[PDB]
Amino acid sequence: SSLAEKDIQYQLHPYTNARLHQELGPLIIERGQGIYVYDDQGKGYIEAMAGLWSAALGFSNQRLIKAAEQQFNTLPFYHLFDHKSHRPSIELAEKLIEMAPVPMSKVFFTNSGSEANDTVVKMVWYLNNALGKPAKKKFISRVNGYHGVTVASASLTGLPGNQRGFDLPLPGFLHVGCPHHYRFALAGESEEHFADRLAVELEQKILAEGPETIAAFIGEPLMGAGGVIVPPRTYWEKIQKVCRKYDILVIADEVICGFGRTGQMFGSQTFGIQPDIMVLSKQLSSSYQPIAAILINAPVFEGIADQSQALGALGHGFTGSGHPVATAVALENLKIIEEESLVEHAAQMGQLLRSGLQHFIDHPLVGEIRGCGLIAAVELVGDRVSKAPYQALGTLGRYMAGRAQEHGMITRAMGDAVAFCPPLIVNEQEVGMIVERFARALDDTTQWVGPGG
Amino acid sequence: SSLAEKDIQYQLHPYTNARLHQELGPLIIERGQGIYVYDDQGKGYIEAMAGLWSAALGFSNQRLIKAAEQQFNTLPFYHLFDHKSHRPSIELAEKLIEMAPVPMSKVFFTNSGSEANDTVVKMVWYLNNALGKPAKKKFISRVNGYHGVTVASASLTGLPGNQRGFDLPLPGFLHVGCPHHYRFALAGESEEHFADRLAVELEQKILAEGPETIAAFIGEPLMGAGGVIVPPRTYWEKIQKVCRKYDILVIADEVICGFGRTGQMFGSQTFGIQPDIMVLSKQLSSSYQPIAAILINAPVFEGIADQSQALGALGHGFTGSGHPVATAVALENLKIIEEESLVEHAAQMGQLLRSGLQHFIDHPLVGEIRGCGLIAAVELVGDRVSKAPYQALGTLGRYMAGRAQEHGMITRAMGDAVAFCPPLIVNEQEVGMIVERFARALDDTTQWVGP
Ligand SMILES: *Cc1c(COP(=O)(O)O)cnc(C)c1O
Ligand SMILES: *Cc1c(COP(=O)(O)O)cnc(C)c1O
Repeated sequence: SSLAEKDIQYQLHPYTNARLHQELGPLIIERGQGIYVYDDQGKGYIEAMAGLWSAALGFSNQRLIKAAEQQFNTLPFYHLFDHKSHRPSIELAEKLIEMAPVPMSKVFFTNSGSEANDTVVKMVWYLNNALGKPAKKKFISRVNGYHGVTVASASLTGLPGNQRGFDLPLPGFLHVGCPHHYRFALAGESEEHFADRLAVELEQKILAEGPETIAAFIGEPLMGAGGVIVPPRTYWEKIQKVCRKYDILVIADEVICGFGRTGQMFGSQTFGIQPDIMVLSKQLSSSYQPIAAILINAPVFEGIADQSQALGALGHGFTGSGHPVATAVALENLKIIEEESLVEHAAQMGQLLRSGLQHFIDHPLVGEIRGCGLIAAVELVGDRVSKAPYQALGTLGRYMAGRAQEHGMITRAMGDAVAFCPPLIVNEQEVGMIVERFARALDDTTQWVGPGG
Repeated sequence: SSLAEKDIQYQLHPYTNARLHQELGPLIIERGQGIYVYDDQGKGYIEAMAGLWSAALGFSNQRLIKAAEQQFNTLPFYHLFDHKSHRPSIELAEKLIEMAPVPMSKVFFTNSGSEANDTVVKMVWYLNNALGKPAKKKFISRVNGYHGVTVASASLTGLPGNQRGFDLPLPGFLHVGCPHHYRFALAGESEEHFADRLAVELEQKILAEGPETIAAFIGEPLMGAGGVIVPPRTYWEKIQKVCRKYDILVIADEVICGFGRTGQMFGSQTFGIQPDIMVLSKQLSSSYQPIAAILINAPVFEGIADQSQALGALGHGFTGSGHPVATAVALENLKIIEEESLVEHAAQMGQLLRSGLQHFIDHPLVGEIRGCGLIAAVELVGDRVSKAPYQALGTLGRYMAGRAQEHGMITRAMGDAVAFCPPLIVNEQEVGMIVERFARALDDTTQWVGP
């Protein structure tokens, strides 16, 4: 049996057509260094997605590898249950709280973003029970938001591909509009007026459901998996005013935006969000270890703490919560981002990326170029006036991602948008190569379509 | 300022009274080796729980540490999304399928047991939708079952401490009886007759709810966190007959029983279970890495595969699913358990543990001694005839666990029971020291409850 045949025989792949997988088999990645990964045929690819929006320090950071080794040789596993603790969880929790963009009280650790959002749902239910508000339990999120894949976090998620066939969302998980001007604004509507309508939609939803029943609003500062969607100017200001009016918690899902992706340390800084709760993962450890973190502010902690006393202990925890190797690696990761000034470097590299893409702004298949900091997307269309796809929605995106791979670059299609989320350590020449490989994929796609006109 | 002050300032602890934590602060564990961990004062403890039922190879296995290093220096992160793959996920998946106690088709990887059970819930809903059985969605689990802490997996969990204040269980998550003879059998009732009644209870629950609405039955072969509860003889045989009668999937939650804990490689082998789906974690990697695995049989895979084609792709996955470092470490872990014959060693050490504990069978505070393989529990009671607690359920267990810690042993209280789940590598004299530290804690507890 080849390694590819064993993969087909034995693995059910996430986010894969399992039948198509049996026909095509895997693309096997063997090794990585810097921004590059290599398949088992020796072909090199720029990982323009940093794997899953996540590998901040690239694929061969020796400081993270040595930090793991040092913690393995000290204490390779322990837990935080029943007052037990360990230095790496303590020092990471200190660093996260002290770097938070708003006053935060406590950190709770999980393995995944999905577990973290699932945990926030439980914590908000627990909190509102503690405060004697037992009706105050519904969550509001957005169409095309991504918050993970547990039964509860896939209910916060607003992407239909995460819900169809899974009987989701659960009751009590509500969705308001995707704040994407290009796709959902009225013809000739300003960003500010689009923001007004989205804030009216949220308030009308709160009033229709009964304000006393709405616990929390959750949003990525800018939406990652849903299309690299930058919210319209004044959106977050106007949404937060509605939330504060009805005593609704604001949860910033920073799993992608966290640690320098958007031009500042946090998306909450870039977009002027004052969240009660923040969720962090992915770049937290450059994904070298599975870890996520929840930051809760004083009011959330105090109500949870009170009830944990009344009921004996907080009845919640994962075996891996605060895992000493995962926390040790994340701690070293955050030190490197600070010591190497990678927030500012990412901002400078993002200006080069966006300038490079904008040479194609009048291309007949380029509908929108969006992003900020070191996250971007190009949304392709078959027709710029109607914004209609070429053939089925997703055709151009899939074709572009296929061509990008052939030209030695891994991007991700989100319908007809192709994403860019390179490692923060990407250098100026490397940004040049990412845009060159985009241009080659676009040329191939243009020849395949034949736009004429 | 001190590390303890920083912990109090910055960390919300799982499974902790947060207010008592602000007063007492943490017990900081600095380092581990073999079956031992050490606090920041240099005091050594036998980790009689292997951390969280999990550290099979103990706290200083150099082969796991080198396996991590080697994978880190090759490919420290990649994913399995959109047909991407990597060698350690492939070779671990191969090994898990080829070692499975019943024919299995595919492995799906997660970080946690909770994520894995949450994923099984979604897979069963997805499957029954694919098969055109949209009503076939309810799960049956058991009182005192532990299946993790997500909104959905805490609904499978049957421990009130996991549900009170969290508005759980969700609708469609049903519970039948805890198969604990000592607590739930009628006067003079045999194990076999207790099993008969539990099988009737399950069938009656299925008929009351409508069989066409029941998707799955999930059980730990023996219940870990809920009390180290060994099911009565013939339970699993009779429960499976009921499940097969109504076309209900049998899910074996092997997160604690997996990889030699119960005297054989799997709890499904020890208890004669033929599951459709198995869930594995904890000893999978000796918890050196967060990883869990779901094994699905051919019919579950075929229905999910068909739906994943109809819907374009399987719309499910964690960033960490099959993480190359976590999979490389788990693969090496399973090789060590096989190469070092730790299943047979654990069985031999478990006989010593259980015989050592059995000397306390006539102690006036010992209500029951239970276990199987290298997992055991001693349940304390304030009165052996009535089986009543002292003051309130949990009072004895809390005090016992605290005294065990003072005598250099970390155990875990499950109400008034203290658990034993030592690393598989524990030696004979180390089992003797576990029983001695238990005995010292029991003496302390006896004097504390007093005359
Ligand atoms: C990736 C992601 C998650 C889920 O994290 P996992 O570790 O994959 O479960 C949640 N929210 C956002 C915004 C994400 O991008
Ligand atoms: C520990 C455990 C789980 C949950 O695993 P986590 O990794 O802690 O989420 C599930 N089932 C059983 C039987 C367990 O013992």
